[PDB]
Amino acid sequence: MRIPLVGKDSIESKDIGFTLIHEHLRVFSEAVRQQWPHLYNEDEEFRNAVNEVKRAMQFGVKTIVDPTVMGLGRDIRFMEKVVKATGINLVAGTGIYIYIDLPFYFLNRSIDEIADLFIHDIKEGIQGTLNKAGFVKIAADEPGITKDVEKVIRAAAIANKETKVPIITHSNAHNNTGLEQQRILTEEGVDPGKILIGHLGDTDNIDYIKKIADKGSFIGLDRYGLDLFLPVDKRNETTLRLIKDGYSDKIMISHDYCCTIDTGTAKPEYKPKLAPRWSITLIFEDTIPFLKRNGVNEEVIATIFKENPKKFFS
Amino acid sequence: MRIPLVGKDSIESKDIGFTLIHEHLRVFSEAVRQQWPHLYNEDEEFRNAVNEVKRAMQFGVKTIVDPTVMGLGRDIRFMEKVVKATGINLVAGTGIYIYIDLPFYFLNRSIDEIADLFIHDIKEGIQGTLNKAGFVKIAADEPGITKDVEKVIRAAAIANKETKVPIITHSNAHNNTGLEQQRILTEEGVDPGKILIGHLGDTDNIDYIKKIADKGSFIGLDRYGLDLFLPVDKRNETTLRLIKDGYSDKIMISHDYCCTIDTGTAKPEYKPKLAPRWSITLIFEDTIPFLKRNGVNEEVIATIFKENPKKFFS
Ligand SMILES: [Co+2]
Ligand SMILES: [Co+2]
Ligand SMILES: [Fe+2]
Ligand SMILES: [Fe+2]
Repeated sequence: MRIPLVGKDSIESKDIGFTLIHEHLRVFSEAVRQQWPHLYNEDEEFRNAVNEVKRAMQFGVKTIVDPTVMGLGRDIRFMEKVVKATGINLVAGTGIYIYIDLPFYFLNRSIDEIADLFIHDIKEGIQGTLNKAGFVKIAADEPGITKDVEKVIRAAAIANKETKVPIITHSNAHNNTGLEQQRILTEEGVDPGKILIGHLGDTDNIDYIKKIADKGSFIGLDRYGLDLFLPVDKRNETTLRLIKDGYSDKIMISHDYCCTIDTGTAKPEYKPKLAPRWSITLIFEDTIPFLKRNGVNEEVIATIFKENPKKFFS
Repeated sequence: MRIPLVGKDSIESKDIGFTLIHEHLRVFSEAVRQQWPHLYNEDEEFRNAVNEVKRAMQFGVKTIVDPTVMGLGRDIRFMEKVVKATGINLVAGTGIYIYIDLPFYFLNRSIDEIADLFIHDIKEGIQGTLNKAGFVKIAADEPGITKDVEKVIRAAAIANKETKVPIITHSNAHNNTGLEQQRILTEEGVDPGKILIGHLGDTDNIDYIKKIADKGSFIGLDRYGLDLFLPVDKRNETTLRLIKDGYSDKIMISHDYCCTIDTGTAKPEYKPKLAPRWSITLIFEDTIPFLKRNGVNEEVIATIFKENPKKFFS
């Protein structure tokens, strides 16, 4: 068809339905898990992922896009297990998630070689399977657009131009990285509308957010529940304001929820302080009803959660 | 019952025999291999490692110490297959190899949590097996002693003090990282004689090398064949000079040869320029004959390749 799914036949973008554009079934550091497997519990990770996905589906979520890629512990077989246990439509991606430097493997390797990896996942399959990547994921954060970060961005541009899969980004809302990602990508020939600039919901600086959307890309209001970056109420007020200003055409909403994540920052003790209501269904419980009670009609909701993901992937 | 061996009963340090203190059966980026297995060929890797190890054994090598750890693709089960096929004494280690930052797992984790990983590997076993780590490996390079690099150094100190295993380091011979490693370690109570400061052979700066050796630590003239760092002839001249000045009892010699390595810098085309004679037996073809033809008697050879590793591991 058009959009590849984990453990399923590919579907036309018109079949994507209600979508969570940015959620993680499981995140871990590849090298740590490989070296110290005693730190991880696959049974628990699987239960958590399945339980979260099931609840998401009980609210009418049809499709989840999971931008777990190199550096976040992408595991296609785990994803496949989750799909088999839930029946969710799952879009897996390819890409590289780094903030500073690429792994030593890439020393003296070209941007083209990097893009070749993305294209391989897109055209042939991920990690030895026939499950194909439906988008490319790239990142930048506090360190900004380092040289390796830039190489990855340009490789993503090459992959998009070859295969037409969209590009999802991770960015830091406070240091211009999102705008810079969009700039490099569009200069490399990437259609602005094939890019989702991520984590813009971490700021209430609406002029910045509008600037990215106005240049043609989707804007990721995609960390609902992560109060340590920005509280739910402030995200809500920002979201509502953008909608009132007519930006529904570019808005994408999600939680960036990790059903399991191995970082020290996570960990139960900090959750009450850092992300008390963080989960894969918070927007159904809080955000969406908030918007409706403030005059946002169902047609806008559908644009955000059905139409935008549809355009993104077509 | 003193030095743990992969796939073998432990041996008394005095039985270690002729030792290559720093060689790699295989090196790769964990994240890259997990994400793009199509880039690797385990058959080739296995055959290369076996062929190299048994040629080293024909030259009388009894023990190989392999400091492949997290970040370099440590794989205890691959190491076991190689031991089974060769009968070599192989010492595996634990540790973390980074130049800048730790994997995201370590965000908000203490130096003690890191040290616990090392101790686990030393006391319990590596990657779910009963093969135990016989030393700790740490690293620093161009970027210098970063905050995360220093945490790993301090974690290694804790591991050594708890378990008594020695510490092998990776350094950049031109920026003082080696001296710093020694400083921090010793300041944390590590016996300087339980430290090997690596890659000092990369420079002909005899004074720097001597200062480290004078402070009580072993010095790694350990990249023989890697011309891109320093040609064989200049290495030999430094080595001979050092021995001439009475540093035999601090010198350790190796190739840091990677029977297979995935980095772009490696790779066929660049070999004839970067490392034409690089292999696990270059010192038997070149270095050792050069030393012996220049006044180095068999006692000094035995000291570097048998006594020093013995002391290091006891
Ligand atoms: Co992100
Ligand atoms: Co090294
Ligand atoms: Fe994410
Ligand atoms: Fe090495």
